[PDB]
Amino acid sequence: MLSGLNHLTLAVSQLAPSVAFYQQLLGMTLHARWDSGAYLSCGDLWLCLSLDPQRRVTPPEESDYTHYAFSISEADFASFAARLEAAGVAVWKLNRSEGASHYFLDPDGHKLELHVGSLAQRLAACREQPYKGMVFF
Amino acid sequence: MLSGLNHLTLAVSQLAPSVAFYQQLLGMTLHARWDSGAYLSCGDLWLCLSLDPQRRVTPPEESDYTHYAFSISEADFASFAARLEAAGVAVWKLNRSEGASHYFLDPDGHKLELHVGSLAQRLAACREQPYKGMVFF
Ligand SMILES: CCOC(=O)/C=C/c1ccc(N)cc1
Ligand SMILES: CCOC(=O)/C=C\c1ccc(N)cc1
Ligand SMILES: [Mn+2]
Ligand SMILES: [Mn+2]
Repeated sequence: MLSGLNHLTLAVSQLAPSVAFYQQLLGMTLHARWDSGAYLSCGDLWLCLSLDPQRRVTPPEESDYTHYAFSISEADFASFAARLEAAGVAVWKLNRSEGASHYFLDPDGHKLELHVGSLAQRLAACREQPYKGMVFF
Repeated sequence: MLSGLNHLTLAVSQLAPSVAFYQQLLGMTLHARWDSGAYLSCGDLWLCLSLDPQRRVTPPEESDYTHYAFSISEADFASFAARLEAAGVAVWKLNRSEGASHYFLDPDGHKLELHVGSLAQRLAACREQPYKGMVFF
């Protein structure tokens, strides 16, 4: 069967600024780069940045809610979010509708998130404060 | 410090066909559903389906290369691909890289992939046959 996410590939319009964002600003590990892409890791996540002439820099009001959340500890969350804010990283959402999260944009407008907590923790929180119509299996 | 992918959220135009696709066709575990979304798991992956009226059913020629690859074993790959083909799931690309890959579309045109092989395997192949301009770190 399927066993998890093998990799996340993000199309990017400008390779070097995207590599810098994920490696320098977000702290991910850069393993290789080439004329048309890069490979990074974030823990066990394999991230591929793929140079794509079709990628547009997309304002958050023009894209749907598809987004990518990265795990961070409770101890590190607030100072990492504040650093992104002080660095001028654009945002796309303010209301914490799914727990402790910080919503921010990459250089092309990919919707990213810092989140504290697992799926099990989110299910437990939702039992007390469920989303409208929620059922648990 | 970021420690991995926390969750992947896909915006969906119609919740019931997307739940059918990810749970029934792709075999993911459904943990909860509410009036505007669902939570599933696939191994370590926490997947959220978020009902979003801004999601367009998007032809693959009209989206960029951003895509989401799921892990499967080599032994299971061909029968899972045949299952998707029997269900009429569209393919958006042929495989031309190392490691088996099947490139298929979700009901809203999200670009998905089945892939066999790790980042380490890809890096080993690249060190033997580097892409144009490739540098390692
Ligand atoms: C199309 C370019 O392809 C490459 O692999 C370039 C890599 C690179 C890495 C670090 C630099 N300071 C400059 C260039
Ligand atoms: C596109 C990459 O931009 C940056 O890296 C900019 C600033 C920065 C400053 C302090 C940090 N701890 C990390 C990053
Ligand atoms: Mn999220
Ligand atoms: Mn891929």
